Amino acid sequence: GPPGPPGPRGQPGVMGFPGPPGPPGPCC
Amino acid sequence: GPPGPPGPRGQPGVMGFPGPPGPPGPCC
Amino acid sequence: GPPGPPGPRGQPGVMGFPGPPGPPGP
Repeated sequence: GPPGPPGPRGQPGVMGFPGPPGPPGPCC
Repeated sequence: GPPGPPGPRGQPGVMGFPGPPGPPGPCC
Repeated sequence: GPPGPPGPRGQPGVMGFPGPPGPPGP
């Protein structure tokens, strides 16, 4: 017989890294 | 004969994008 | 019959969190 249907979709990827730090604070 | 079994599960997705830059730092 | 083709790649992961606060001010 013919080949079977495509398999199930893969797991979602992992969450991305946090962004880099913000800029220096102001002179309050 | 009948169709074969479905294929293996797909690969995991790519890792998410990094987050954006953080907020300004606090006052001294 | 033979086994089917592999499934589609998973969805992309979610974006990461905003970064930490910056250095303290002067």
